[PDB]
Amino acid sequence: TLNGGITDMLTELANFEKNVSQAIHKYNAYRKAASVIAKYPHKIKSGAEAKKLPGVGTKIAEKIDEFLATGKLRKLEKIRQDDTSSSINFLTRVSGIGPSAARKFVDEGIKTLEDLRKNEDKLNHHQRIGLKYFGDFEKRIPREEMLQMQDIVLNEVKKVDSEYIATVCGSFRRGAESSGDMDVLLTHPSFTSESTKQPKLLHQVVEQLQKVHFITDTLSKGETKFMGVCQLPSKEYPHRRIDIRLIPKDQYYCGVLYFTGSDIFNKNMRAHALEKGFTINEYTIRPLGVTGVAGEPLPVDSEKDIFDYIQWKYREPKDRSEHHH
DNA sequence: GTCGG
DNA sequence: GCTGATGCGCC
DNA sequence: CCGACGGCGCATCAGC
Ligand SMILES: *CC[C@H](OP(*)(=O)O)[C@H](O)COP(=O)(O)O
Ligand SMILES: [Mn+2]
Ligand SMILES: [Mn+2]
Ligand SMILES: [Mn+2]
Ligand SMILES: [Mn+2]
Ligand SMILES: [Mn+2]
Ligand SMILES: [Mn+2]
Ligand SMILES: [Mn+2]
Ligand SMILES: [Mn+2]
Ligand SMILES: [Mn+2]
Ligand SMILES: [Mn+2]
Ligand SMILES: [Mn+2]
Repeated sequence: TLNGGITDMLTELANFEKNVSQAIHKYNAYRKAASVIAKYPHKIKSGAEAKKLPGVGTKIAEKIDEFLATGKLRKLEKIRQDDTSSSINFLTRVSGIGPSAARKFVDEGIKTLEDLRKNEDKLNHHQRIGLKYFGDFEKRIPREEMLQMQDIVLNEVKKVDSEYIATVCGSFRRGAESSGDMDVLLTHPSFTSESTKQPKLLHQVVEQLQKVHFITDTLSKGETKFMGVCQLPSKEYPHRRIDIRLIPKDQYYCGVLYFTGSDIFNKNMRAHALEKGFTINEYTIRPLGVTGVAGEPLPVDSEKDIFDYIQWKYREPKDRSEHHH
């Protein structure tokens, strides 16, 4: 792991800023720094060298220098000693508990998994499912299991209506040998950007997946997005997070670009669009006017067309992952 | 925390 | 009810 | 207090 110490240091600062400081822009600055340094194909020797990379300024340069000399960072040492900061950071790793709820719980004397399990009545439904499956959701999914999960979802969606098309996106579509969860992009002809012909399009698929006891629990559910829990039939497999996103059929290419990721790739791509005078979301690419307001959607017949508009060399899903050297 | 302006 | 903001999450 | 930083779904509350 080339520059592993520096990238792990910056990831740890990132998590502190998001979870304790609630500084989401400092979080994203530390992650940018970590991603660019992790992609750099040379061992960094000084802070002055790293400063040449985009997202590495004076401050990050000065703690690369410190880390390289001492193999540690006083700031991070002091943060780890802070049992309050440690407990907040930990509680946010539970789904439904974010920086705000985590701080409220720690200030009311909930510092550990045991304390959390005793105070189950303080938790809403989401937080309760997040706690119940905390251990399971920490495990990654082997690709062999993702293929099992893909077979079940495709088959049940087909049985509801053959006109449905389900695409497993996220790290799976980027060709990862393990994934954190299963992300399913769903389309149907009856749902487009300008018309809803059929109601309950996402609900019908979730109900079928619940009927065959694949989906076991619901975190959140609306008209276009489902967030819940699934499990493979035993031959017990761990419980897995599943996201299902229903996208307008005429906006599939913008939808699949978003849901394929990575999260850092999307952020960088959408940031470059703004430089070139475009705004990208999961539905459309729109030009920004003189005002800075979004005009009419531009025509998209492929993922590559979106790249072409912002003058980016097309990257295959495999090349949209984060990498190390 | 970086960086454009 | 709608709009806006906060807090949770997705890539 | 230079101020933007990717963009948005779902859940809930505040103000109208
Ligand atoms: C990394 C050091 C900090 O950079 P940022 O603009 O989050 C500060 O320069 C020092 O942190 P403080 O000593 O806690 O103010
Ligand atoms: Mn490796
Ligand atoms: Mn590289
Ligand atoms: Mn620089
Ligand atoms: Mn959490
Ligand atoms: Mn207490
Ligand atoms: Mn209680
Ligand atoms: Mn995923
Ligand atoms: Mn997911
Ligand atoms: Mn650029
Ligand atoms: Mn993710
Ligand atoms: Mn500022």
